[PDB]
Amino acid sequence: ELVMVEYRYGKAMPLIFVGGVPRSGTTLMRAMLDAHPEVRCGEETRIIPRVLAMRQAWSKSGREKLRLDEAGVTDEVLDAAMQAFILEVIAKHGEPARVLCNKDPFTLKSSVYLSRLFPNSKFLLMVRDGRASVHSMITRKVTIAGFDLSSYRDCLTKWNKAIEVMYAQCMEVGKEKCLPVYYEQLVLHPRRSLKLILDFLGIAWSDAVLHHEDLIGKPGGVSLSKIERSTDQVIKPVNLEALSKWTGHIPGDVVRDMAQIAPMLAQLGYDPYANPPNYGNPDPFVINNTQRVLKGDYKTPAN
Amino acid sequence: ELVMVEYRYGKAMPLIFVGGVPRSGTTLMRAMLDAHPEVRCGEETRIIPRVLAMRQAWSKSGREKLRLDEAGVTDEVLDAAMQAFILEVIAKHGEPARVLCNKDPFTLKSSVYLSRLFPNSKFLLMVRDGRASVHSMITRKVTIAGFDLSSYRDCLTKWNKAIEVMYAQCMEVGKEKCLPVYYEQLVLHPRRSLKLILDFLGIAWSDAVLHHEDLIGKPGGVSLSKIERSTDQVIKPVNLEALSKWTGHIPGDVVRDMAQIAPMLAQLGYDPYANPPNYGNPDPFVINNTQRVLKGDYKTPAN
Ligand SMILES: Nc1ncnc2c1ncn2[C@@H]1O[C@H](COP(=O)(O)O)[C@@H](OP(=O)(O)O)[C@H]1O
Ligand SMILES: Nc1ncnc2c1ncn2[C@@H]1O[C@H](COP(=O)(O)O)[C@@H](OP(=O)(O)O)[C@H]1O
Ligand SMILES: [Mn+2]
Ligand SMILES: [Mn+2]
Ligand SMILES: [Mn+2]
Ligand SMILES: [Mn+2]
Ligand SMILES: [Mn+2]
Ligand SMILES: [Mn+2]
Repeated sequence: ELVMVEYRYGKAMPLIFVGGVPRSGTTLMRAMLDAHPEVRCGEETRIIPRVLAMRQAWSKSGREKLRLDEAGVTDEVLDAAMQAFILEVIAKHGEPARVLCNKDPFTLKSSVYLSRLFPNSKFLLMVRDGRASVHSMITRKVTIAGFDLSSYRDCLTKWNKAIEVMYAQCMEVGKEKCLPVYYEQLVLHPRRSLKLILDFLGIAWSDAVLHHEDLIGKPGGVSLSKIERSTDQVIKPVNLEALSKWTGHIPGDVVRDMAQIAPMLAQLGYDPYANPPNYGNPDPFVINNTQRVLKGDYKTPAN
Repeated sequence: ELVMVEYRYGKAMPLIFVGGVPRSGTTLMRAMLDAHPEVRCGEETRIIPRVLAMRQAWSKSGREKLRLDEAGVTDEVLDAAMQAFILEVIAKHGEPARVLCNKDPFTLKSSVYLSRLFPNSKFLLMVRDGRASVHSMITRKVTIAGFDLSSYRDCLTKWNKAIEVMYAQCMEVGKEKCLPVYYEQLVLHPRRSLKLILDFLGIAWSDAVLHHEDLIGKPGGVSLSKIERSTDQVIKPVNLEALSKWTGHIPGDVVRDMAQIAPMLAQLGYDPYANPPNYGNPDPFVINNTQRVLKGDYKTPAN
């Protein structure tokens, strides 16, 4: 059980994995967890999904898997090495905390596997209206492998397949180990959302999760990468600006076919025929954050 | 310090890394070490060089290294994760032993890095006449990334660059941590060679290293992959059949330019103008092995 200064980490520890399709509020979610005094998530590691994908490709190739098994590099060996690699990155790339956490969006395509490597780990799958996520990719020019930012239809098709896989993984892991978290409900009702989430995680309530913007860059708080694309959004308090700014910007033929391009919308409970849906009524807390954000209380940082 | 059954392993343990350009006697070398009662090398892991190459490419890209540093995934973090990953594979893919060892040929392109990750590790760089190694690749159709098996000139050019890099790494690591082992001298004088090698390693002499063919497939002995391309050679005792069977098979224009294609030949002490060199006089031990091999005492295994 390797140490950090005095916190011990190991494959049996309670870990939190946060993920989902990029542009779904995954940075906001992990920032609110980072605010909790018992948790550290930190920035996207980038390398954890890369080594997962490679290791999965080794076993999917019949030829490579035979060579590896003949060499004694069995699944048992691959699994022990993946555990060791992932724990070191999670443990070392940020401050120590009692509960460690990782947010790399596409790790949730592998939640079944991760839940076997880490038997007391839990998963938060961020779910956001595919139309809002795709509009974010395209307008912010966020580069994602496989997503052609010149085509709403292609991005929505890829969004649909991505969340289809991650949602199935979530369902296979089961209600005790993976919780779908709806972005729109997180923004409309942050206190109610975090209360359910922390209860699902087995972690005591702390108000700090509702104050993540007080804790940017502070010891025990929210560490941000200046390069990550959500940084200038997450430094503000929870607000409504991004709930449905996609309405009106989707080509008419894609609106027409929305239910066929993205059947996962209705699977997940979204109204694929509304432009936009009424997602709910915001807490006064969030209404007040929103008007302050829109009127200019929060300045763009110089960096 | 993770355990195995009772042997403890960790980043400070004495490890042996064996490598060199493929087709240079690296399997024979590691088989003779596997014969020693204190050492286990085992089969090529395949994945250790793959993850090294990826991790090196992360830091060589200015853009990726900035993103990683901004995420807290520094060299210190990358290095701890590489140590953890590599130790698990080395430790788990074969039987436990007091001294662990790994043979993946191209790991010796990274011996400086490996010697920093593993401060009591040592390196055996196998050196074989580039003409014999390239002739082996081509005639046995051994697939190596970058080596065009239709061109002796291209393979010799790639051989030359490969051994140039590994030899420089060996020299930078220094005489106390890396030993060039000449294939031809290993075959001509196996006892004298292994006595020097084991002294360089700080390991007591054991006759077992001269009996590796008695120990194929046995507990505490030499484990082989049925798929690896040297398996049907290494099951025989040390012999002379492969010393210079390349003579006469190299195109005349390549013989003409040998010193310019492969200046590393003369750097390493080989005669690039002789077809072939007289590499030395064999021990009677090896002369007797050779005639038994050539007359058919050792049958091709049914598998
Ligand atoms: N404080 C905050 N309140 C509400 N949404 C926020 C937020 N900080 C970030 N988000 C939203 O999180 C989305 C990014 O999710 P991710 O981190 O998974 O890429 C961005 O949506 P938009 O690009 O549409 O504005 C951003 O607006
Ligand atoms: N018992 C043995 N005696 C001598 N050479 C041996 C040997 N077992 C294997 N080798 C040689 O080791 C070379 C392979 O090196 P590597 O394991 O690094 O790919 C092969 O050369 P050839 O293909 O020319 O016959 C093989 O002959
Ligand atoms: Mn915290
Ligand atoms: Mn506050
Ligand atoms: Mn940072
Ligand atoms: Mn042994
Ligand atoms: Mn014997
Ligand atoms: Mn085997």
